[PDB]
Amino acid sequence: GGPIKIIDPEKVSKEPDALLEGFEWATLDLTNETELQELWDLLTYHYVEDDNAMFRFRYSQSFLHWALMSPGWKKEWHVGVRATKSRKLVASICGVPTEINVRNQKLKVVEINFLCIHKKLRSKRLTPVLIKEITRRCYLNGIYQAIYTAGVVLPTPVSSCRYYHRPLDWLKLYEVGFSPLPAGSTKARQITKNHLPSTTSTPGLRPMEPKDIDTVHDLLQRYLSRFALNQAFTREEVDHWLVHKPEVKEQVVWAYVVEDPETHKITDFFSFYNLESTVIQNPKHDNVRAAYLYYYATETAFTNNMKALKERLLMLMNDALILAKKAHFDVFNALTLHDNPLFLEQLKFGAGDGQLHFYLYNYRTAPVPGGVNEKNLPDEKRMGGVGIVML
Ligand SMILES: CCCCCCCCCCCCCC(=O)SCCNC(=O)CCNC(=O)[C@H](O)C(C)(C)COP(=O)(O)OP(=O)(O)OC[C@H]1O[C@@H](n2cnc3c(N)ncnc32)[C@H](O)[C@@H]1OP(=O)(O)O
Ligand SMILES: Cc1nn(C)c(C)c1NS(=O)(=O)c1c(Cl)cc(CCCN2CCN(C)CC2)cc1Cl
Repeated sequence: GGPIKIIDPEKVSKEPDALLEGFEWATLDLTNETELQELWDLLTYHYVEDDNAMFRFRYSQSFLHWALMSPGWKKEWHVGVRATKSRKLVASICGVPTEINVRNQKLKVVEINFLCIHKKLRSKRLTPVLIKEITRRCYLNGIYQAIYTAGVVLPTPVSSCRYYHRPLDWLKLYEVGFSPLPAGSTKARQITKNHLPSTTSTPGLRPMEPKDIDTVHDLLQRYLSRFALNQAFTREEVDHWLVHKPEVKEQVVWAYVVEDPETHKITDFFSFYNLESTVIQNPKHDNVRAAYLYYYATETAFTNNMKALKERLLMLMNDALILAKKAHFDVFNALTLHDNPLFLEQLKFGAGDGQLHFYLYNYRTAPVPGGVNEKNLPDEKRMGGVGIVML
C-alpha cells in the first residue's frame, strides 16, 4: 500500500477552524495536575459506555498520565475544547507519536485516542471538527498518517477483532450484568468452572525489571515482526509502556518475564493493564476491575511449531490469569489479535459482544486478518495480522 495523499506543508493553516459558538480551542497541559483532573472529570462522565449504559470506562489519572505522555509526546496533540465563559472542558481528542510497520513499510504515525464529547454537545457534528483540528496540528509537525481503533464500524477498517473475557470473580460479574448464566447451567457450576490454580507454573516467571528492557525489546520486536500490522517499539517505548515506576500513584501496567532457570536468558514475557469501569446505577456495586492483555512474546514462536507455541501460551496466559486474580481483578480481557486464538477458548475466555475495529488515516493497505472467521469466532488461520494493541 502507501499514502493516499501528500500534504503540502505550505498550505497547512496556521490557525484552527471555527468552532460552535460559545466554544474555543484549548491545548491541554496534562503536566498540570488541575488540567489532568479536568480531562478525568470529562472522561469519567462522558467517555465510552456499553450499549445498555451499565458501564463506562474510568481511566484513572495515573493511566491518563501514562497513556498520553509517552515518548515523543507533545502537549499540542492534547486538544481540548472549552466553553468560552465558564472555561469548562467539554471535548477532547488526543494523539501520541509512534512508529508502526504496515506490511514491512515503517511509518511515523500518531495514535489517536480519548475522543470525547460531553453528552450535552453530542450529534452536533463536532467530531469532524475535532478530527480536522488534531489533523492540522499533526501536519504542522510533519506527521501525515494515523492509526486508531474504535468499537464502532466506520469507513474502510483495516481489521476487526472480537473481545474475549475470562471471569476472575464470576459471581461479581454475574451480579453486575457483565457475565450471563448459560442456559442449562447454575451459578455453582460457573464458579467451579472459573477456578484457577493458587500458584503460577512457568519456571522462572518473575516481574519485569528495568535491567530486562533491552532483552524484552529485542524479543518483542522479533515476535511483533510476525504480524502484518505491528507497533515498532523503541527502547524508550519499552521502558515507558512495560515498566511500572512505583515512585505512578496507582499501578497501571503489570509486566512479567520468564528468566530461563538454566541459561538465565529471558525467553518469554507478558503484560496486562488496569482499566476499571464505573458500574452505573447499581446500588450494590460501583466498579468492574478489568485487566487487559497487552503485549507479550515468546522464543517458542520462532520454531513455527504451532502446537509448541499453543502449549507455551496456554501455560504463560494461565499464569497471567492467576496473577491478575491475585492482584484482585474481577475479569481478564483479551482480543483475537496476536496469537490469541491459540489459547482464548481453551483458557475459558467467553466471547464478548464488543468488537475493536482498526483504522489507518491517509494510508491504504489490503485488509489484515483479525483472528476471527466469517462467524466472528476465533480462527488459527486468520492470525499473523494484527500485532498492535491500543488502550
Ligand atoms: C495525520 C493525523 C490524523 C489524525 C486524525 C486521524 C483520524 C482520527 C479519528 C478519531 C478516532 C478516535 C478514536 C477513539 O477515541 S474511539 C472512542 C471514541 N469515544 C467515545 O465513544 C466516547 C463516547 N462518545 C462520544 O463522546 C461521542 O459519541 C463521539 C465523540 C464518539 C462522537 O460524537 P457524536 O456522536 O456527537 O457525533 P458527531 O455528530 O460529533 O459526529 C458524527 C460523525 O462522527 C463520526 N464518528 C462517530 N464516532 C466516531 C469515532 N469513535 N471515531 C471516529 N469518528 C466517529 C460519525 O460516523 C459521523 O461521521 P460522518 O457523518 O462524517 O461519516
Ligand atoms: C465493562 C465495560 N465497560 N465498558 C465501558 C464497556 C463497553 C464494557 N463492556 S466490555 O465487554 O468489557 C467491552 C465492550 Cl462491550 C466494547 C468495547 C469496545 C470499546 C472500544 N474502546 C476501547 C479502546 N479505545 C481505544 C476505543 C474505545 C470494549 C469493551 Cl472492554
